Amino acid sequence: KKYSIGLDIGTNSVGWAVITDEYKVPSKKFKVLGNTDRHSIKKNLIGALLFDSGETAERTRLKRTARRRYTRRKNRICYLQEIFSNEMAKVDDSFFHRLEESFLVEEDKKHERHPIFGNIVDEVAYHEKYPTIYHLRKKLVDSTDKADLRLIYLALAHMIKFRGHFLIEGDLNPDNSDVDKLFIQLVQTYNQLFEENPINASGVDAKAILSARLSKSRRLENLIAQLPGEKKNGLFGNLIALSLGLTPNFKSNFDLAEDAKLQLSKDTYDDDLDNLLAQIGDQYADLFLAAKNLSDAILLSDILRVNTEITKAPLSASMIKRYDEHHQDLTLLKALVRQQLPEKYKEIFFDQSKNGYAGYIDGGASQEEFYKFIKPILEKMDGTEELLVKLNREDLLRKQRTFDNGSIPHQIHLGELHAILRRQEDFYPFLKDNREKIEKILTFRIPYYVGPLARGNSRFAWMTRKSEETITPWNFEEVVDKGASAQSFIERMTNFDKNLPNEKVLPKHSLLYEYFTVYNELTKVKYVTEGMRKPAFLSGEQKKAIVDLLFKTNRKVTVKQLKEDYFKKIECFDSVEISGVEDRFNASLGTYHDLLKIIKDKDFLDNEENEDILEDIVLTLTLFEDREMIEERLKTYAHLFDDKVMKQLKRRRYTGWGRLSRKLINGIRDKQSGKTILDFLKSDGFANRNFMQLIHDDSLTFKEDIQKAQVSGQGDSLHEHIANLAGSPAIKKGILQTVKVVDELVKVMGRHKPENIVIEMARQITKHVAQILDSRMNTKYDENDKLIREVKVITLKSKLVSDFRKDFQFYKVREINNYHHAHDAYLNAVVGTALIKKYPIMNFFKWDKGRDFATVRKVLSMPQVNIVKKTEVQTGGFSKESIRPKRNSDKLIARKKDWDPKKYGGFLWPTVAYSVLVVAKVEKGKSKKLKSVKELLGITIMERSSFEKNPIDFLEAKGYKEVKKDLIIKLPKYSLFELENGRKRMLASAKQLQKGNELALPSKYVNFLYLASHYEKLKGSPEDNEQKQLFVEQHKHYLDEIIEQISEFSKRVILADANLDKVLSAYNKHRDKPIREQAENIIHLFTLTRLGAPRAFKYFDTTIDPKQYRSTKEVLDATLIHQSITGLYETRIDLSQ
DNA sequence: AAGATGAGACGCTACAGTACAA
RNA sequence: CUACUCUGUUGUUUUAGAGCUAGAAAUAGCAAGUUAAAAUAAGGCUAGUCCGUUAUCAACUUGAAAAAGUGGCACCGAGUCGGUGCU
DNA sequence: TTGTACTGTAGCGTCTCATCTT
Repeated sequence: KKYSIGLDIGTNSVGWAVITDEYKVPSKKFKVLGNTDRHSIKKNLIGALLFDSGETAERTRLKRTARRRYTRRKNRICYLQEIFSNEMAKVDDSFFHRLEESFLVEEDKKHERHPIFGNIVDEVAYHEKYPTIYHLRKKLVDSTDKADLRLIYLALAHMIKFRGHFLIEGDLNPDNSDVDKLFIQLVQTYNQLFEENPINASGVDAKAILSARLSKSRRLENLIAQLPGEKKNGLFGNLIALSLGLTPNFKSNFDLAEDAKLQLSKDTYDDDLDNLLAQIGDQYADLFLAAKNLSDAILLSDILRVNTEITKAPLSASMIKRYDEHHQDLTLLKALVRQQLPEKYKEIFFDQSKNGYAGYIDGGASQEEFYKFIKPILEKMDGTEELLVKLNREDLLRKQRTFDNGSIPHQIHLGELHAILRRQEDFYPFLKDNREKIEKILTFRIPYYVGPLARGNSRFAWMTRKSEETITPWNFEEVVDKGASAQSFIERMTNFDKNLPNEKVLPKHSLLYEYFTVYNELTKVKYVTEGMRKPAFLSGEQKKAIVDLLFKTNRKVTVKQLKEDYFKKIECFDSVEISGVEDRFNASLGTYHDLLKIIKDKDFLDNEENEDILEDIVLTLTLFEDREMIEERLKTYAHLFDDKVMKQLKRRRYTGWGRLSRKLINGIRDKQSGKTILDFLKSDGFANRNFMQLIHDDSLTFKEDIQKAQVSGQGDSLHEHIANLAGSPAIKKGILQTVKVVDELVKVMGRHKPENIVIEMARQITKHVAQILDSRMNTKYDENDKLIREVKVITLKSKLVSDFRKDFQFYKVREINNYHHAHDAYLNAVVGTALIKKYPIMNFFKWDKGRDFATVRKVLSMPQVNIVKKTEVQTGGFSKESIRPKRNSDKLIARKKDWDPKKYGGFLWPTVAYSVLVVAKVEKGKSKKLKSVKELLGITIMERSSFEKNPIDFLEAKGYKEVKKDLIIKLPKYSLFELENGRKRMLASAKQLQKGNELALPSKYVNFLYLASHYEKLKGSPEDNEQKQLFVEQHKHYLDEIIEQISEFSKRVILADANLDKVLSAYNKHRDKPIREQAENIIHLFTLTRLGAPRAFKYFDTTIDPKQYRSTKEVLDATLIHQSITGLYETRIDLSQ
């Protein structure tokens, strides 16, 4: 007999169903492996796999880069100690040794407890002389006297370890670091983008306004007041507030559907900016970048407040002044609270839990929380005018290591490091010998294009070596082949075109790409001028003319400029209405105007044989963000132009990639027409042809050749094909599990294949699913070259299946039980066969109209549907990530080997990888005798490697003895057990279970509950609504029988009898409620019965506190069930042994 | 009438903590 | 529409920064507080300025591993699958 | 000594909704 398969693909589930030609589902007798007596069972061939959503690589990449950063910083410290080592050993033998073991408690610290000097007296003198590191730093910059080599090392190591940012490249100069120059660049960019309505911001004194020691909103209002034409809630006002560090809302400027709630200080700023630019386009990206640069300058001015130039170290002197302010205001607050409000003195300065100063220094209170707490207190006192104004300025009692330090460039630390290396240069000869070496330790940065410095073992690295020497910051210029590593970087980072997988995607700012966008916008353009009767798209001569006069002249072409500067100017048209476009084009020749601004030679850009050159420079500036490699790749065009245009062109950067490849836009050519895509866009293209049209064209040769290219190369083996596919990894998990359930269903059906497999995806991706099945499913060949397609593969829309449900009263209810995925799988199987047998269009359902509707109603009414919860070994972090203080608890996990956690504190809440059933012996508590024992042991992700190497030694280290090795069973999460009377429990961890059963509530109750749920919103005809509503009111005895279904089901498999007493009482108190209201409270009620974790739910008077099943002992003698991915094949292990 | 801030509660759900029971 | 490369700032934990006056302590009065080190998944061997939280994983048999195999069909019922005939 | 019911605690941070200011 022949059979067909239907599927329901989801982000958390795969529905699957087997159908006969007669539209019945088969039910078959299955063999059981394992030691139980129940050798054979009956199952229906319909069910659904359930699993957790697939996680992204994002978190893993963050932790990976953090690990790399930590390793590299520790290596920098190692390099500095290696330089200092010999002379340090001449000065102090155990200095670095005392430094590395500073963490350990004194009882197992081998050296003296005092890190720097080793004696208490010199430590007291040091801490009194320099209460902060910045006092030492300013001394070491501004003193010519000889200093101790230890303090030299502390200053240099503090600079190198915390070295500041590299966003400014080259030397620190006012063109890229002062507030006035980047304010001028911001307003020049703003006037360049908004050519109409510019701002005459050149009259403003930006340094006096933005660098003023004034409250930040009041500073914003000061800058707005100097600019009469624009306001605070204008766009420019919002970028100024954003650059100051407020949280403006660009929704007011771009009329977006959602808040553009940007703020630079938040860690997730960048993502919010990409979501904003995904809406408003990429024209504005560099504008927000300029605002970010201005913010870096502003906040740097708020740190480096010592502009008096008497010192050589501005940062050190600024932090010393900040400490002095903190000390003075600390004394003044102590005095003022002591004399005016004595009742709160101990609350502020001693109670470190309660958000005061003691909470702000000794506790966990942030600066924002401290200002939240202390500001109302300051308003209640005398003399606090000086202090509250500093709080308004955010300048009161400031710490030195704060969030604002992220704007400090590495050139500032480099300058202070250079000052100390110069001041003590003659006193210590090895600083004179190793000045450039230490400076290179600070200044060296691994480029983007080099990647990790692996020796071939890493998955992520690509660089190529000129020598097998170990890489250091000093030999990097000669060990890594920078050219070859750069070439490998280009090879790896180039995305392939989804439409043409052999070809690389063009850069986003490619000139060819910009022409494609402009001509695509303009073939869609159509217009009526006053001299003609009916609209037409612009001709190719017209298209060329508008591009030449307008798009090659202005960065933002708009319909007004069309009408005045082309149609009246050239075509002599009195008036034109251009129906086919927006008021202003989003597409632009932006990069052309950029390069025209840089190199100032329009004829060089119009000269067509230069096109390879400009595409190469645009590709270079898009790929690389390191100035040296940009110089290297631009060497080949130093002869085309030279001096200022080169020096300025080297500074330009671009971001992102286009949608399409060169071979697609202006490569492939129609055999009939002799035109490319770009030719059809640029010419008339018959009457009209958009890019999308050109692609989805039946006449054009493109549609067949692009498919013939798309099936090639991308048709890899299964897993690597899934990795290449487009989508978030949850749907990738779904598709791969889909392929596996198809493989096991064709495994189970006598190795006979189906004839139809039907897909629904809850999109382009579904065609690749069909291709995956097409290439997996057919491998035979006949004599000639043609392929054979022996199974039909069909795609169904969800909307039509939903209409099938609602028309014939096959109403889905998604939350009574998990059978629905299998039920839509059966439904699109039915329609997928029906469609292809009717038409080798839904109206012929309104096929045997008597028998087949009864058959599908019977199939939906069936209570045995194969739910399979995918058992998964858990992966992720070892525990919750916070580090907790010392305690007398055995539960804490140590952070290193030697660090006994009761001394040092550690992590908590570890995550179990899988549980293991162990049969062994254990010492009886009141004796030493070995009692035989059987139990579940939890294996956390940390211990997984040690157990999975050698189980026996791990179990004996856990304390077990005489372990029966063959009896140990790997039990992942959601391992399934069957308890008494058909009760089922799933293993969530070694200490907790979850309920497994589902209430297969009969279809009459499902239809009743659906119609009662939507009782006022059925949306049918009034006859249809009346007929539906009269069903509920004549079966209203159901809202007792539904309660006495859940009562019986709970009394059988949900042992929470105290809760059942509560709700049945709560039901009886509230039986009087209206029909829909009680019906949705029963919809809420099935949470007690539902598969998964026990979870709270709401009823009329009370929320029912769920009974957690917090003990796993009752499964240790049950029938453990191993289930195949379809759940059809099983292995049942009776643990009563 | 629109944006900022402030925080009740939605509670994911498994695993400390404690008292408690044989 | 995934994926990847670089870097910075915080936060957390333990120690160092001698607390001082009373009192047998318990506990009160007074002062003091801004920083530094080290760690930031335990760790691993290929000893790399690398890797370690993504994807993948029912069981059994054979294999170090990638991986191959392992489970009769109708009929009739449907409280999570059961019953009957053939084999 | 030894297996139980109850809080609240994380990685929190939205889902929710109310008032003050412009």
